Amino acid sequence: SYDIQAWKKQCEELLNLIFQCEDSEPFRQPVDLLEYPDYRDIIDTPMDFATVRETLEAGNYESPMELCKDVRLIFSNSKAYTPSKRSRIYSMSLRLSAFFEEHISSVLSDYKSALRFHKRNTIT
Ligand SMILES: C[C@@H](CNC(=O)N1CCN(C(=O)c2cc3sccc3s2)CC1)C(C)(C)C
Repeated sequence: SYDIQAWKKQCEELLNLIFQCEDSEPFRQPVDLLEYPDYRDIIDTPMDFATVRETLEAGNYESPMELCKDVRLIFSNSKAYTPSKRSRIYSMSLRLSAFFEEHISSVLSDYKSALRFHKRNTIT
């Protein structure tokens, strides 16, 4: 497909699959600072899947690369907050990250291919 816009609905569908995964439960809403009062000393830029979905639906992502950067921030925030790399919530982050990366690969490839096809005669 050379459809430059197709990534948006593909990302909506992938978010729907992530929200059905039990492994997304800790990441579906902004972290609670009452639950974790130090969290904001450790994490500079909170991120969660509801914020990603709302940014997509507002039309505030220009490309799937920008969505992918925010989803990867969810996972890096979990790796930087974990006291152990054996811990439950970090362990759920690693499985969810593997599932996300498996599915986002084709979305990025198709988008970047579509942009290249659009510019195939950009100089001419
Ligand atoms: C579910 C809530 C938000 N989410 C939430 O509490 N966390 C998920 C993010 N987070 C981590 O990534 C952690 C990494 C590790 S590994 C061992 C402990 C931890 S905690 C901190 C805790 C709600 C409902 C929105 C209030």
